[PDB]
Amino acid sequence: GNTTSSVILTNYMDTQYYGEIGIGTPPQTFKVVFDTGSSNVWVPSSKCSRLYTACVYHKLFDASDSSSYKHNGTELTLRYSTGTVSGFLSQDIITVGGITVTQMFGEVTEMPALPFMLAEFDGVVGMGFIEQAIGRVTPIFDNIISQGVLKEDVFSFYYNRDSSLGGQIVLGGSDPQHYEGNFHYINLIKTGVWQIQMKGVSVGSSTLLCEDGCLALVDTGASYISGSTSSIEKLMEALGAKKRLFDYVVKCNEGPTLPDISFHLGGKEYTLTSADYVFQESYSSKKLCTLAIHAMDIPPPTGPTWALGATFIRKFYTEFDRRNNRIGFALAR
Ligand SMILES: O=C(C1=C(c2ccc(CCCOc3c(F)ccc(F)c3Cl)cc2)C[C@H]2CNC[C@@H]1N2)N(Cc1cccc(Cl)c1Cl)C1CC1
Ligand SMILES: *[C@@H]1O[C@H](CO)[C@@H](O)[C@H](O)[C@H]1NC(C)=O
Repeated sequence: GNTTSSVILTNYMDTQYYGEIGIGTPPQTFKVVFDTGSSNVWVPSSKCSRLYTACVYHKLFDASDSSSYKHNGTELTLRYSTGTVSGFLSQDIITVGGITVTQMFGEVTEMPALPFMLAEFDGVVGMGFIEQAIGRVTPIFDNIISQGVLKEDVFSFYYNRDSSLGGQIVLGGSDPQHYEGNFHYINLIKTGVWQIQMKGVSVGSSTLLCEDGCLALVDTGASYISGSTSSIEKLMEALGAKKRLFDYVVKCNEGPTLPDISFHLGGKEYTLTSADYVFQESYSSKKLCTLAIHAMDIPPPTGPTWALGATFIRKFYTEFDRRNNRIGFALAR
């Protein structure tokens, strides 16, 4: 086809990048994260109890207000770290940029207060494959591909630093105004997951990690770069960082002196300087500065794996190519 559709993202604090979609007739709008690490569309249901903090603070989809809704009712569940997210399947018309698609999505009726009540967005549009869809529900980008409207069966992410355009997703191509040079591509290890081979992770110009190869999930829905607890332990030792309960930290004054961390993907070292991975909220020796790298043990079959989230994407404009089952990175502007 002939279309590319872009959707403007708002950057909240360098951790949440979301844009709007519309569901139903007339459209009920929702701020959503576009998440290559997941495969389902989810918004909160109007059937969600107001005793869920995550529901009270978010917009709720109301099927009783949409003329185009088609009931399903199939229960679906995501076993999230802090508790179950669950709800039920519904079908409605969803608009993303200029694209309109009839889509099955989960209406969430219960989920943990944490981290969901902290989300500035209402929902999540999974950009991953049917292979990983809960209930094997056809994902949105599959439905869009089927419509034959896109210039190319790709979508791209631009995540800005904070903070001004917060970010941009492009459906059907990329946006040259937001990268420089050309893409370099890496083949997916397999179709079904936006996961590539990584050959190594270096601190400074020496390769401390992943020396015998490892996996890299490219996960637009993740705020941070993540590695297994054991990998991150070693990285943070190499960096001199201290473990807090939920993050790692350095004295703010040594932030700018932290080494380059390099990820070796395809034929390129993708290098983050300390400016890329330290939340430099002060330069004081009296304060602790958080690192935009965290431990996360992603269970099989996806994990164990590294995850390259917003931290990585802010630096490298990313194209996810369904036609060619590959991910392309270019230096973000
Ligand atoms: O933690 C996730 C992740 C995933 C995730 C995807 C869907 C869900 C269920 C739907 C939740 O819908 C939300 C919501 F995300 C936030 C508020 C809501 F009201 C609703 Cl209904 C939960 C987790 C999947 C997986 C790969 N990408 C990443 C991460 N791990 N997410 C939640 C999240 C990420 C970062 C900050 C915050 Cl505050 C949140 Cl809640 C989803 C935004 C991407
Ligand atoms: C809901 O849609 C799914 C297709 O993914 C189908 O399996 C199911 O039968 C439908 N549910 C009902 C009860 O209508």
